[PDB]
Formats: sequence, structure tokens, C-alpha cells
Amino acid sequence: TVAYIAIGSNLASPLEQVNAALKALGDIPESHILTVSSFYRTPPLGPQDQPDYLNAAVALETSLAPEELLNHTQRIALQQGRVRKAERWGPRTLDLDIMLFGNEVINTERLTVPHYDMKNRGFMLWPLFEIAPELVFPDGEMLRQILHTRAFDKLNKW
Ligand SMILES: [Cl-]
Repeated sequence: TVAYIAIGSNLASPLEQVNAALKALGDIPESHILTVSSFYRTPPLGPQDQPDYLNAAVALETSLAPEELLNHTQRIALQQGRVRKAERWGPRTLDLDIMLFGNEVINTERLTVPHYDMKNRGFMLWPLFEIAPELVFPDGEMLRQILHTRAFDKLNKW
């Protein structure tokens, strides 16, 4: 099954943080990276001197069940994030989210797929469109149309 995963980081030097997450994704059991988007840049909100977020989308082929894949993405987030050194929240973070899982709709306390807010996040949609321009959501919406009809912040490549 093809799952689409969002990666985001504003940790340390984000380029290598994201490369580490990618390596970890490829090391998930029964799973293989099919393609990775370009790396995109999201500025922080407000005047503060805060680091930019690096965003990417990954197509991962997997024979894992959705909640099994979630165990792994949560594990990698913990292991690679500075959760132990810093705090769960941030403000500096490594985010790994399952955006889509095949054509499945999952509504559980642990897992909601499609990701609940992805259709409002240009930093998820633009990278996803780069790697899956013909994508159609489970509810029938075409990714290509959402990008024509919703307002998103300008998103430059990293
Ligand atoms: Cl949907």
C-alpha cells in the first residue's frame, strides 16, 4: 500500500535532520521509499529570530497496517527529535505525519487519516502534489483542484 508521509523540521540544521528521518523511514520493516519531494521552506510566524521549517513529502510503499506504520513514525519522531533533551511541544520540532494511507479513511482516537488539517496546509499539499499530481483523496476531491481553490502561504523551495 502507498502511504504518504509529511516530514517537517526546524531543528538544528534542518537539512540533515530531515535526511536522518528519511533514512529512518526507509529502515521501517516491510516498507520502502518510492519517492521524496523537493525540500520546502516555511518561515516562522512573527518577527522573532526563529528557524525556518523544512518540509517534505514521502511516498512509502508498505505492507504494514496503518497503526503499525504509526508506531514506527512515532518512534522515529521520538528517537530523532530532541524530546528527551528538550520538551515534547517545542518550539523546535521534528514532525512525521501519516497524511494518507492507500484510499483508506481511518477515524480512531489514535489515528485519523487523511490527516485532519492537511487540506489547509500548503506545506503538506505542495510537496504532495510534486510527487503525486494525479492524487485523489478518499472523499473524491482532486489534489489538483484543492490547490486551485484554497488560499495558502507562498511556499518556496529550501
Ligand atoms: Cl478525504
